[PDB]
This record gives sequence, structure tokens and C-alpha cells, in this order.
Amino acid sequence: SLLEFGKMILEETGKLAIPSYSSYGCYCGWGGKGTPKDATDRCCFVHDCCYGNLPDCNPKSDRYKYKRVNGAIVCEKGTSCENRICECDKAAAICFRQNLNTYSKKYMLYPDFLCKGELKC
Ligand SMILES: CN1[C@@H]2CC[C@H]1C[C@H](OC(=O)[C@H](CO)c1ccccc1)C2
Repeated sequence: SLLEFGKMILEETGKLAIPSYSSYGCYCGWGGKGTPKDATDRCCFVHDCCYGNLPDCNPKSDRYKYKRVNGAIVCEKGTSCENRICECDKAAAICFRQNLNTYSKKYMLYPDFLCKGELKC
């Protein structure tokens, strides 16, 4: 679920999902179009594609379970949708962590008109 993803993001990065990642660049928090602005935005692009691989799943609301094995995220078995959603979220949280070194506040609340063009998954 979105709330679980937000908790995972905070655990991983030390940043609150809202507002650090809810309106960032062209793909974080609201998706759509444009060339991703930087590595963090590319994490969101891929996360959006990942959810897009699951047409008949409901990532915003469906809850999954996971544990930590030392720092590693381990998705625990639930329904097939839950397992796949968890793997999408885990990857995005790791990606955000890997790209904190280039996170830029200038991309928070990024305006929609600066995001044009389709980028295929
Ligand atoms: C799980 N749902 C999909 C359709 C709305 C959502 C979120 C999707 O893509 C996103 O993760 C983005 C954030 O990057 C998002 C946009 C708008 C609302 C919630 C999430 C796929």
C-alpha cells in the first residue's frame, strides 16, 4: 500500500515520502510523461513501470508484509499481487537510497509543463 511504501522510504532514506518523494520531478508521486530529471526521478519512472506490469493489482491499497534480515528487505509471502507489489516497492526504496547523493530539492513540486514526451517502459 502507499502508506507502507512511505514507511519503507523513510526507513531506507531518512526522508519523509511526503514531501520528499510525493511531487519530485516528472515521475515521483504522480507519474506520466517527460524525460526523468535525474537518477531519483528515474527510480520513480521504473517504479511506475513496475506497477504498470500489474494491471489487475491495486498497489495503492493492497497491503503486503516484509521483514529486515540485517538491513535487507525480505518480502514475505502473501497473494501474488502482494508479492509483486512488495518487490516493486523494495526496488524503489533501494533505488532512492542509492541515489541520495544526487537528490535535489529544486525538483520538489516540479511543474507539469516541464515534463513532455513519452518514454517507453
Ligand atoms: C498503483 N497506481 C498506479 C496508478 C496510480 C498508482 C501509482 C502508479 O505510479 C506511481 O507510483 C506514482 C508515483 O511515482 C503515483 C502517481 C499518482 C498517485 C500515486 C502514485 C501506478
